[PDB]
Amino acid sequence: SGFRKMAFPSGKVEGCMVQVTCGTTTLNGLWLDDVVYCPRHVICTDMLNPNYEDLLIRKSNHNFLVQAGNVQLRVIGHSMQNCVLKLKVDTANPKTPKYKFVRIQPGQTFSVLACYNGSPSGVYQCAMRPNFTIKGSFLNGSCGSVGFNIDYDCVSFCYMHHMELPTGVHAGTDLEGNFYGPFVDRQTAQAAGTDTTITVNVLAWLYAAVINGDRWFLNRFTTTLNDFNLVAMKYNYEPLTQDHVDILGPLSAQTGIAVLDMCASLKELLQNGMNGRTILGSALLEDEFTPFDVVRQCS
Amino acid sequence: SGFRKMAFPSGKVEGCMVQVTCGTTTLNGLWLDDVVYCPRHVICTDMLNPNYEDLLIRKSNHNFLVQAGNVQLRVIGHSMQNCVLKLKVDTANPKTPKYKFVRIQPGQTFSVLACYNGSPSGVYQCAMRPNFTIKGSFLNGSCGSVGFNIDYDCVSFCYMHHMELPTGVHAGTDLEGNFYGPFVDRQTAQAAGTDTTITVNVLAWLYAAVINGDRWFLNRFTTTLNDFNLVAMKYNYEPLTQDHVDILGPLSAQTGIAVLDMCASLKELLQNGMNGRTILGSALLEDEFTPFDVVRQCS
Ligand SMILES: *[C@@](O)(C(=O)NCc1nccs1)[C@@H](Cc1ccccc1)NC(=O)c1ccccc1
Ligand SMILES: *[C@@](O)(C(=O)NCc1nccs1)[C@@H](Cc1ccccc1)NC(=O)c1ccccc1
Repeated sequence: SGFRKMAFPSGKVEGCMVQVTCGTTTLNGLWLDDVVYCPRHVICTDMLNPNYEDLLIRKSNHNFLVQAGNVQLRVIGHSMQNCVLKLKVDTANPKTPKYKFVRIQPGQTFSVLACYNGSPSGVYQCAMRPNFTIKGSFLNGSCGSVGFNIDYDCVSFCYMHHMELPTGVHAGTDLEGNFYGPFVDRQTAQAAGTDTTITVNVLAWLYAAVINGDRWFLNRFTTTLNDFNLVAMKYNYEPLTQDHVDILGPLSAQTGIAVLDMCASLKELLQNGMNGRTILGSALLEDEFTPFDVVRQCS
Repeated sequence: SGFRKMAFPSGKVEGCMVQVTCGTTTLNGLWLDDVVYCPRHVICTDMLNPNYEDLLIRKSNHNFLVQAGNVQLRVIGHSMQNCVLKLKVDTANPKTPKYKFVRIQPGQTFSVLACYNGSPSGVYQCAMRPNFTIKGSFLNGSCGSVGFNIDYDCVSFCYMHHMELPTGVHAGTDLEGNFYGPFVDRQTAQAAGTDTTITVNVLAWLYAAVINGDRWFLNRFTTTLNDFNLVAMKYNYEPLTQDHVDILGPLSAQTGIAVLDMCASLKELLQNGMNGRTILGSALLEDEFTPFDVVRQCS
């Protein structure tokens, strides 16, 4: 019993993290087979509007210093793909897990291994927000840290941390180097849009709470998809789709509570609040558990 | 920026987790040097009131099956220490980290690596509650999972999971096999006492929030230690000591807010609530960050 915000075991990623230095910029890199992936602004000193192409021109393989713990790696190639650099090294990482690079959708969750100078500091669970930011915990030197999911022995890398916005939220790329959302790797006038709540996730957490003993919010009412979406638009919740209803099926089946009945419970929680009660230890509705996360944790 | 509930990187522990089977009971074990540590109720089928001594009598080394991934380990010795078994195996774990066994105090936090059948499933941060339980997330088969802290390369094991109480909270031992609190490894009429809030931790989280931009709760008032403790007793918060004031010094120094001024802010939050605002993304006061956790994360 219990429901907690849980990350995947981080070991398979820890073995991949290295330190990359270029001139005087040190950040974190990700070493998989014979390539080290890092943010491209490792070649920068500038940040107002860098011509990354022209900055990479003054650089050769020997200008990139890659250190894996204490093992110094020999760089034999370098290229820019979008906003990442790929440093070919002469040795395969013996520690490379089975892995895939994946571009996730807003609403999906992942674990983050925060790193500084190539060394892991902590692990936590995050979500890609609807506005394509993540609410992380990152400090200077954290760029190059990565987000991932682990299915069986396979690591699905989905995020590389690049930057912190003036709002205190975080922006970054997939492992192909394309940013999530509209952000650019410059210090410019960029700011997060409207962050909306992830309705399908809230419902799944409501299901997690029933499985674990919290049921005061269960009402004697039901609703319709269109009726609920009117309420969600008012409260800046994302619209709920029949695809979302279908994904919640297994949770509906386990608990015997129909998705539309849970929607009417959420409806009442949105118009009435919690009246000083808590659900799974929180006085706010939680939207960073996917339906898959509830099933995995509760089974 | 950002403040999140963060666990230590779990890799050093993942390499220590094994599967222990005795008869038909399988649970998790912890393999360090040439000893595997597991809960002693691996030798049980009973649970009402087991005579553990007499159950261990019918067992020999070959009755304990230890599997580390797919490597089968050969047991050459066994003993009972308090509520754990120590299985001597013929090979040292090549993956053994530098480690220490530590009995932590209520109020202290640690990371938990939840395991099933010797395989890690997730990592999360927990605290030893004042009533010597932990509010974990554990399912059948999770016994033998461990809690730990990591300072530099040294793993400080502090918890082994044994049991879930009828209340849905969790109880377990240090790695010497002594339970935290009064619990016994039996299915009997045992229940958690009064859980109180960890005042020194709440204050440290209040400091974390100021560091990160949340300051609406900062008041134009101060208070005294005795005055505050009257308020804390009413709201079932632990008494605050001069030792606690001293531990918060570095956070006081960074932010320039005196501990007793923060106490007056907490005072007002306790008598008035949050009036529908949030602090660091929560509408409840958080007590599972130690002062050390705030500094480590915010630096
Ligand atoms: C990285 O870009 C980085 O850490 N990005 C993510 C952040 N999260 C919170 C704050 S920053 C590094 C690259 C770098 C630059 C210069 C020296 C060493 C590393 N950027 C910074 O660390 C940085 C951030 C803000 C102002 C100056 C420097
Ligand atoms: C462990 O004692 C165990 O998992 N303890 C911690 C728990 N947290 C939440 C639920 S239980 C195992 C040992 C065992 C016994 C029998 C077969 C395999 C393993 N106990 C249970 O898994 C168990 C719990 C509750 C009822 C029956 C069995």
